[PDB]
Amino acid sequence: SRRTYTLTDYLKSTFRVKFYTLQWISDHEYLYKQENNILLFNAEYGNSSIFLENSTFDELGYSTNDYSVSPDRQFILFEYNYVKQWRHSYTASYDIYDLNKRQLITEERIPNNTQWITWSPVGHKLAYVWNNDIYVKNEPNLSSQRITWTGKENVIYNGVTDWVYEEEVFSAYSALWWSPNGTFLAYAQFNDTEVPLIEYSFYSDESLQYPKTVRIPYPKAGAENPTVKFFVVDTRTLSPNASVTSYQIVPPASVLIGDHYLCGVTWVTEERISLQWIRRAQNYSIIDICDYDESTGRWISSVARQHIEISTTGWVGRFRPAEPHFTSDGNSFYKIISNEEGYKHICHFQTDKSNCTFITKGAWEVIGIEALTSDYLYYISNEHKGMPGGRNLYRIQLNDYTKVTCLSCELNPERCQYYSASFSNKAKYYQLRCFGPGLPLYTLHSSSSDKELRVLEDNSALDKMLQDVQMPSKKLDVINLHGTKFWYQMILPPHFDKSKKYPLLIEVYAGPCSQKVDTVFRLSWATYLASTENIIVASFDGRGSGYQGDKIMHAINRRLGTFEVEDQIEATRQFSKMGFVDDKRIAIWGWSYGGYVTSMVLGAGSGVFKCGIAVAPVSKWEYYDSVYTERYMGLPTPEDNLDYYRNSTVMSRAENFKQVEYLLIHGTADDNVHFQQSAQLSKALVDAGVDFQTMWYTDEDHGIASNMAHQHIYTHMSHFLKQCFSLP
Amino acid sequence: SRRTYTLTDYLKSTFRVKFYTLQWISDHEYLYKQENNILLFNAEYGNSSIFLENSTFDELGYSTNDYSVSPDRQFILFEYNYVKQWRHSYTASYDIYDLNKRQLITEERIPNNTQWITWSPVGHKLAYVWNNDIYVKNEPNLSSQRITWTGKENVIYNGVTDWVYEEEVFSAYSALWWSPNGTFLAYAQFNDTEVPLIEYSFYSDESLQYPKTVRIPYPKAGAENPTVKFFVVDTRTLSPNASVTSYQIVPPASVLIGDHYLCGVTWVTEERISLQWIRRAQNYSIIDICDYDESTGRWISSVARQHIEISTTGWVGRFRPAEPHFTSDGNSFYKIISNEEGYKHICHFQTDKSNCTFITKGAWEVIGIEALTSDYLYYISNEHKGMPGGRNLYRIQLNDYTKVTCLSCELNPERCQYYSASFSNKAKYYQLRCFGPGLPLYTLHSSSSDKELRVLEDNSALDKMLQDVQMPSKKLDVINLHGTKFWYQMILPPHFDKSKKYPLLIEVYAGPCSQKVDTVFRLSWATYLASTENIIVASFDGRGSGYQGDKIMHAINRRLGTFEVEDQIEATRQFSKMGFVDDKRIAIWGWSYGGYVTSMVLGAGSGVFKCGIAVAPVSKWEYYDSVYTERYMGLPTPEDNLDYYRNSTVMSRAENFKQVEYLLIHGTADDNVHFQQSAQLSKALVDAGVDFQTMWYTDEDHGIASNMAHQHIYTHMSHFLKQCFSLP
Ligand SMILES: *[C@@H]1O[C@H](CO)[C@@H](O[C@@H]2O[C@H](CO)[C@@H](O[C@@H]3O[C@H](CO)[C@@H](O)[C@H](O)[C@@H]3O)[C@H](O)[C@H]2NC(C)=O)[C@H](O)[C@H]1NC(C)=O
Ligand SMILES: *[C@@H]1O[C@H](CO)[C@@H](O[C@@H]2O[C@H](CO)[C@@H](O)[C@H](O)[C@H]2NC(C)=O)[C@H](O)[C@H]1NC(C)=O
Ligand SMILES: *[C@@H]1O[C@H](CO)[C@@H](O[C@@H]2O[C@H](CO)[C@@H](O)[C@H](O)[C@H]2NC(C)=O)[C@H](O)[C@H]1NC(C)=O
Ligand SMILES: *[C@@H]1O[C@H](CO)[C@@H](O[C@@H]2O[C@H](CO)[C@@H](O)[C@H](O)[C@H]2NC(C)=O)[C@H](O)[C@H]1NC(C)=O
Ligand SMILES: *[B]([O])([O])[C]1[C][C][C]N1C(=O)[C]1[C][C][C][N]1
Ligand SMILES: *[B]([O])([O])[C]1[C][C][C]N1C(=O)[C]1[C][C][C][N]1
Ligand SMILES: *[C@@H]1O[C@H](CO)[C@@H](O)[C@H](O)[C@H]1NC(C)=O
Ligand SMILES: *[C@@H]1O[C@H](CO)[C@@H](O)[C@H](O)[C@H]1NC(C)=O
Ligand SMILES: *[C@@H]1O[C@H](CO)[C@@H](O)[C@H](O)[C@H]1NC(C)=O
Ligand SMILES: *[C@@H]1O[C@H](CO)[C@@H](O)[C@H](O)[C@H]1NC(C)=O
Ligand SMILES: *[C@@H]1O[C@H](CO)[C@@H](O)[C@H](O)[C@H]1NC(C)=O
Ligand SMILES: *[C@@H]1O[C@H](CO)[C@@H](O)[C@H](O)[C@H]1NC(C)=O
Ligand SMILES: *[C@@H]1O[C@H](CO)[C@@H](O)[C@H](O)[C@H]1NC(C)=O
Ligand SMILES: *[C@@H]1O[C@H](CO)[C@@H](O)[C@H](O)[C@H]1NC(C)=O
Repeated sequence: SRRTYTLTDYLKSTFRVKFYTLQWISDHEYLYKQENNILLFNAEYGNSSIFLENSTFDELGYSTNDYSVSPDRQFILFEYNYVKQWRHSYTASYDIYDLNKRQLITEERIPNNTQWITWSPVGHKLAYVWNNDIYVKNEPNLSSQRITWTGKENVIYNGVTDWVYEEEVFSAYSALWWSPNGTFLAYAQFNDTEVPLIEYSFYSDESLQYPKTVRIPYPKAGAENPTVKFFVVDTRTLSPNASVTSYQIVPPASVLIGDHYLCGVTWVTEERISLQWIRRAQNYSIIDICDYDESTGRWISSVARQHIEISTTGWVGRFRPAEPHFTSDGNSFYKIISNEEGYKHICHFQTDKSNCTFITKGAWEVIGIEALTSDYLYYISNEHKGMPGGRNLYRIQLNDYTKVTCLSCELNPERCQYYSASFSNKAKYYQLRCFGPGLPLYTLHSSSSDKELRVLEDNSALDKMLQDVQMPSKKLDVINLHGTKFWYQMILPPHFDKSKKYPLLIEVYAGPCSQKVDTVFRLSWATYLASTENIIVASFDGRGSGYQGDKIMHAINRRLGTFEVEDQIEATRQFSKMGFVDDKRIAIWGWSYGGYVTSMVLGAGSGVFKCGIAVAPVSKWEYYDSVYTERYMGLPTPEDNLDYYRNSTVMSRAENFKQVEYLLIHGTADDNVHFQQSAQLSKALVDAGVDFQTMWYTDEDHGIASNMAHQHIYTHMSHFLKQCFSLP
Repeated sequence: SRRTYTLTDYLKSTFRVKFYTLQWISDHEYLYKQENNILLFNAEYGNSSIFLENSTFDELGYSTNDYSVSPDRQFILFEYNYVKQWRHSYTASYDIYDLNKRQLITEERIPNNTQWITWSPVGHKLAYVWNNDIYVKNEPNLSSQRITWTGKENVIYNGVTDWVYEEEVFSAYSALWWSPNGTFLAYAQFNDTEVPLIEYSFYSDESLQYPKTVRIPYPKAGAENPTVKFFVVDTRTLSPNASVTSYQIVPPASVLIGDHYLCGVTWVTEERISLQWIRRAQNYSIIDICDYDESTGRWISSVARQHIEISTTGWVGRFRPAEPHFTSDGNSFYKIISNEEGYKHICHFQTDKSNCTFITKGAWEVIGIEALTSDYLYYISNEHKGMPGGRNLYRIQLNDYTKVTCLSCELNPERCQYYSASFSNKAKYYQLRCFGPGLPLYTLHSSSSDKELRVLEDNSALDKMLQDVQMPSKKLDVINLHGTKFWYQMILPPHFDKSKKYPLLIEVYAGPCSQKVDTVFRLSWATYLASTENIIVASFDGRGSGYQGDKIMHAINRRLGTFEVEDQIEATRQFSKMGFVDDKRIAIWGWSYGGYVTSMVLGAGSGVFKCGIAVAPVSKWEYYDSVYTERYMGLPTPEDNLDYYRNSTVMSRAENFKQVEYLLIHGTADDNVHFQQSAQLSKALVDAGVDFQTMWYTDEDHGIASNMAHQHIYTHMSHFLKQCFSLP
């Protein structure tokens, strides 16, 4: 026990944190890949059975990265040849295996380079996208029926999102929604025709004699956006000799006026579908409940069935309006919206009415709704011990909003304060995933009596390994800024000697609705800095952050680069007042927004920080995509918010950099925050005669996650830091 | 005390170095720009007379960047809105100014964005290229007649060269040649249709929302090269309602068998032109002398007026074959070719015979021919004192080659060992230009009396300021390697105490036919490193370098990255063994070819150098343009020399980089040595797990010459170099 958590321990993950992944296929049974073989687990008893032996897994092409079984358990889908694209997107090859015949389907296979594929809700239909067009396979071995013909690379998307909807509006590649019983298949169609193209070089493998130019339809603040169309297809008439039967649903008049987005799709019943649209502005979204008319095939909507959500201080929801949770009969629904006091809370809605009733209230927020039986409502919130960085499972009794109980609060009060859950089909069971403050813990529960049932994964192996290495200690706490109570966290080195003055590192994100202060357990770069380098690392959630109410979160509305930056400075000061902090050796580092924030801090000329590192940071908001940017800044026009766009650019503070040591990093293949941003920033600094450091990473993207790149960037930021702090 | 040459001194050019630029315009007169007036000096006596008062430039309203007066002296050409392109190309706006009526022509003006323009050799005709098409204009007040219609950006070039031709064949953008009396206008056409495109990003100004992508047809090793065609236009029939009368001259069959290049054009008489072509391989060139047949308009070529030049030991010429110099009647010409001992001397050719007579011989070389009257032939060679790093003007007698005078050797033996000259028309007078080792001295001479009419400029001023400053000393000497003596130079700090031990910095280029060791006076970065940082900065010309015969020059033929790199390490070793050298602190740096060698050396794992810096280096020969690369390496095919193409890349030595401190720099808008080269090297290094330093420069090209960039890079390099040498 005379060794520490080294840099290599971090980069090689020599300390394995185990998890437990399962899939609910019934209301009490779940699948679990063990020793390379799926097993069916019976939640009620704990007894399992082989659902698919390993061996049967014959490295088809490469490796079986993912599998999905049809709902009737007659077939299982195998995914191989996975080729990542953006953040959620990717292509792959797919095999379908017959669990009856126990053979592999060989006639009529799924196309190579498939973009998205999915079993229908019931039975074993399949819907999939390929070359931006949709295809429906009722039966596996049979042929597939093409549903669209407009698909075109980089221009028209049927069933899958383009770059901006994938990154900022759905957070997923898919834009396909089967009806509850497989009758209808809904999809979105995207048109990127007038969206400008972002282009950059991809050098590829050393042997390529000429670099390639990657081209992506990418709308930057204020530029032409992709347009959208929604379609509902009746798969009943899908026939090789038949036209396709589909109805196009348009947005209510209030959104249809100017530019807009489609932010959500939720089937209520085989004949009732809920669409949620939001305006480009984003301080006005609306739910439109549409019902099928059996006599015309049309899908009708109406005023009685529309619900408008707006914001006067900013944008709707956290990163999009929260999703509606309908009751089985679909006549009412539950959904999180801001308070009269700005706290996110569950309101109960009537499908054909306009008034709603909150069933939760308090100086805390509801993170999300987890399940909804005819009796209870299961959700997750940060109310416990009033700390916003905590997560717990609650169950509220629908006939008495007073009868609210906490299922995770007391299970392991010290080790578990941050949870997420996975409910079984009817909410008879759930798995409780504890991500911290102690080692992660996975357990299974019965909804009937709320009994421990059993433990799925306690990371007892990890714990064993750690008590033979000097780990850092992390403490959460509050500090006061301009009246408001704010949270912070410090990763303190081992053998904490208060008489000693320790160099301090601020690890910062600080983007709207962000939260860098929580109880999640993490084995990170800071672990190594605290443990081995004896550097205290801290984080602060100030104005603009989230899960604390709109007042705090909407604070930076239309003025990014201001309060959240200042607040980091103001808080580091207090941190420097303390005695174990060597106020003459403090740095600040951050990625993406945090790389932006960090850069603004250094150019602030507060003389508080000695140095900082910015990795793939936003430098000028007119360079970032438009869905995100415009949500917090409006349009860059002098008739709107041009002035605050122009003065929140890191380049505007170039001269102050003459006062600190700056390390600038970016991947030449960043498709998210373009390399342009840092190229433009370093050019402004050269032009201001400022000296600094840079580190470009050839062909790496926003995550600089290739193995060698990952190792190298961290190894590099550590040398820069030990030099900024003159450490051995 | 006393002042030392500071970094700022080097960066802001605080110490100016005057010169004397003149434009001969007759056998005894020349133009000079002084105080912004254009004086017309008379060589014979020295008396001058205003030609255009600086009163005119003030009235034009635009910043005159250059001018050109018509040979008949009736008009003057004003250049403005100069926009640099590649190394020699640029576009610009032009105004013609009628001297006589001291008015400015405004009718039938010259197009903005003109790409090249030139007065006829006699009279006041003009020819210029606009949008890759050629235009002739007989009168400044008249309309111009179009000559070509095929002109097309990035595809067809008429009158000017495409990218590779500019950079590697003509070291010029022009591709047109008037005849002596201006009867003909000969031009070359370039077809880049199949030449691949190098593409990269140009971020430009901070306000440009989307980066643009630059595209240039650039042939890389072995790719498809542009094709060429030559035409001679009989400008006598140019009328608005008449066709262009033109004949096309094709190369001799021995060159047409495969890919070739046109590498030279020389008018001999109004009815005789000399074309010089060379096979794509470049160890076979031929000169075709064509005479105009007055009865048909064709230009006839004959086997008797042809002359072949080959190289069995490598390529021909230095960077191309030497141009021929014809007698006034074209019955013979003189030219520089290699003698039997591998030494470049002047051979005298009879236009219609095949054997030639050398008129100079010895273990030194002729640099180039400067002039030729029926009696004498003036030239420059490094014969004097037997040092290839010096140059002198010599005169040899055509009816007796034993009679050769050195017109410059003895004018200032200690101040002047590096000359060049500019002769008046008919070689009657000539300006001599001394570049070192002393301060630059421009004098004027009579070719007959061999008397120095007067000093045009002696930098008497600079010499003053340079006494109140601690300038370093520059020593030149020799050392032996594998049996041959190779020159080297050192810039010793002031108060250089042979006793003490100083850090050594090797400064390298070491490209084929290169010369780093000479006697030219240079106020530089090294002058700062030696003067203020007391660092010795040495250079060495080993195998591969030139001006010392083909054996030394062709030693690296087809094996770039071998002998030259190996010799920069042997020399350093001998240097380390001189006692005033502190082997615990030796470094190496170079730009371009020198960044390559610098990288190859660092990667040799010879443990001699502590650290090194590479600026815009070639890293893999298959990435560099085809003309240059191939000339010394042949084709990258396994049949040809592909095996040496691979073991000579810099990424193949990546492991050895873990033993040294490295700094890789490249300008992202580099169109010569593409940024791809360092992106690939950096990637190979990230992949090897090698730690190193990187610095990109946004939108800077191969020179990284913009005002602020220039400063930033030398500042940045010094800081890095100083920590490596542990200097405070
Ligand atoms: C327009 O042309 C006239 C030429 O007649 C220019 O006048 C000359 O201006 C220069 C500029 O300094 C004077 O030279 C100076 O000489 C002294 C020597 O004592 C030296 O100390 C200075 O450093 C500088 O070199 C020169 O005497 C003067 N000559 C005349 C005839 O007045 C005038 O400057 C031009 N105007 C513009 C806008 O360039
Ligand atoms: C994608 O959107 C573009 C609009 O930018 C559509 O193109 C226009 O289509 C109309 C109707 O055919 C034409 O009259 C216009 O000339 C088109 N303008 C442009 C910019 O091309 C295009 O039809 C849409 N594609 C799909 C499949 O909806
Ligand atoms: C952009 O300009 C605005 C307008 O002045 C800045 O806002 C002011 O910031 C100072 C901070 O010293 C405050 O005292 C004022 O109350 C602010 N006024 C307004 C209009 O809110 C803003 O800070 C600038 N943004 C950046 C990135 O510096
Ligand atoms: C590339 O490979 C060639 C072939 O082996 C190298 O040439 C030999 O190099 C060794 C050691 O440097 C010498 O002792 C031999 O005499 C050389 N013989 C040959 C075949 O030329 C060459 O040095 C290598 N160069 C590079 C760039 O790696
Ligand atoms: B970074 O913070 O991840 C980057 C720049 C700021 C916004 N951003 C994004 O990637 C956003 C936030 C999450 C969806 N896109
Ligand atoms: B650099 O050394 O100037 C670069 C890489 C090697 C070739 N090169 C050039 O710029 C060439 C050499 C001469 C014509 N351009
Ligand atoms: C398959 O499962 C058995 C136990 O059920 C196990 O012993 C065997 O090693 C597994 N094969 C592999 C390596 O996946
Ligand atoms: C567990 O055993 C019960 C009978 O005791 C059976 O009904 C159930 O299907 C089993 N579950 C599995 C898949 O092991
Ligand atoms: C559909 O049309 C195709 C045309 O080739 C035909 O082969 C098929 O029999 C038709 N299906 C029916 C039975 O309607
Ligand atoms: C929504 O934003 C627009 C401009 O961004 C503004 O004109 C409008 O008043 C806003 N509406 C609300 C609810 O504040
Ligand atoms: C220079 O002097 C010569 C001879 O005296 C004379 O012919 C000529 O006109 C003069 N030129 C100038 C500069 O005016
Ligand atoms: C250029 O070359 C292409 C063939 O590569 C040819 O088709 C084209 O006509 C040429 N253009 C001219 C003007 O000769
Ligand atoms: C040239 O042709 C034009 C009409 O095309 C005519 O008006 C003009 O007179 C002609 N000029 C000459 C050169 O005779
Ligand atoms: C010129 O080079 C080629 C290969 O590139 C070679 O075969 C040929 O012999 C060379 N010329 C001579 C005369 O050496």
